Amino acid sequence: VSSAAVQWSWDAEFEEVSDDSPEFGQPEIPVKKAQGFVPISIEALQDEA
Amino acid sequence: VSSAAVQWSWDAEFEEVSDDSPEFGQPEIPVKKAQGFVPISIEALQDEA
Repeated sequence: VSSAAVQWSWDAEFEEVSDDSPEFGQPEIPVKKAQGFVPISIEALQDEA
Repeated sequence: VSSAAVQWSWDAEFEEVSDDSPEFGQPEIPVKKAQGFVPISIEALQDEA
């Protein structure tokens, strides 16, 4: 959730106020994945060191 | 022995990975020979100090 402040004002006596309702925003963060593969022969596993 | 790292990827769902087996190299250093020679005469070997 993201928002801001309320905007005041220097007013006089007997004067209406200004509508100061703030606004919002929703930041969104999708999640992604990465990959990596290594195939190897049976002979290599039991021969190489 | 030398080689390089393995490549990764950002993949979507249900996507086959690609084989990423690194390649390898064999650095080799041969050994060489240097020589020198100087002849002297018998009279020279007897006279000079």
